[PDB]
Amino acid sequence: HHMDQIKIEENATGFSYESLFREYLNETVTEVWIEDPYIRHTHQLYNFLRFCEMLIKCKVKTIHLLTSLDEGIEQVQQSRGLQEIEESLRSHGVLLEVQYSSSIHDREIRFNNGWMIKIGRGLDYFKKPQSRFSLGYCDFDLRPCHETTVDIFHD
Amino acid sequence: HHMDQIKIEENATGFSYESLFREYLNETVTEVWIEDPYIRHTHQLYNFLRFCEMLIKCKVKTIHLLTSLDEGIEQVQQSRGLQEIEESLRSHGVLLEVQYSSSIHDREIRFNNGWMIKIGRGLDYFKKPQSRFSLGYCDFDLRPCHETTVDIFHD
Ligand SMILES: [Cl-]
Ligand SMILES: [Cl-]
Ligand SMILES: [Cl-]
Ligand SMILES: [Cl-]
Ligand SMILES: [Cl-]
Repeated sequence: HHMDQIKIEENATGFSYESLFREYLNETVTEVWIEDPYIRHTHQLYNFLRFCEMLIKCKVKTIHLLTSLDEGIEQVQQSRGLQEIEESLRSHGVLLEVQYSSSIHDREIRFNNGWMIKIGRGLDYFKKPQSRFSLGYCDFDLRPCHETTVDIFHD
Repeated sequence: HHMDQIKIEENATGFSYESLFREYLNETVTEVWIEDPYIRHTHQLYNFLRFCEMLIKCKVKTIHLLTSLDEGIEQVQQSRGLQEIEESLRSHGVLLEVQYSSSIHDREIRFNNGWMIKIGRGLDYFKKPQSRFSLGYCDFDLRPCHETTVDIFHD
């Protein structure tokens, strides 16, 4: 069932993952699935980390990530980054399962309460900060966004 | 008036600035003063930025920072970073006033509503993250702390 459509306008703020996922996430959620072909660059690896921080801060014990393995220069940090996130989650009693596919195109987030969130840009919807010390560098509610569509579904 | 003493134990979590300053910061606060000799290094400048993000997200219009200039070459990066924070604040309609003193030793945060918060380590009370991609790297509520005392005062 298609439940809602949220339009994130160009340069819009108030879209941290905490703000965006709020309505669909509650204490009953114990398992999460994320399909995103673009978790390779530093900022994309940190976006996934912040998504995991939100889920554990909330009773998630299992996170599944389906992504594409980087073929080039990003491969080393992508591997080191994803293994570090998995080890940090393990230390929190959380299982992270990473699967790779070069044939993935869909961007989909699924919670075991039945909610599904499809973002056009996946988790990678923020613009680069104006500077190294600009407001919104750390608090993503103050970070301007790229124009994107968020589609909400329920099982 | 000395109001309360909060002991931050070694390796304690749940101490982001948002969590720590919650009880003393409300819609009525329009002006903030911070005295901290250690707003020099990249991590200390980011600490100050996250403190400003919290105040701006509340109707704070004026922020005063009294700090110490680093004695060495690090002063170039501290001065540049502080100017970047001031320009980002300016763009948000917020005035940041930075003053430097080689004779300041006290750590004191003052809100216009009468509340005063003195942290032993100032804003710089977090431990280094376990790894580059560990939970708590971005969300400070998951970041382990150094042992410190927080003293609360009211005018
Ligand atoms: Cl976020
Ligand atoms: Cl970023
Ligand atoms: Cl913080
Ligand atoms: Cl009060
Ligand atoms: Cl840090």
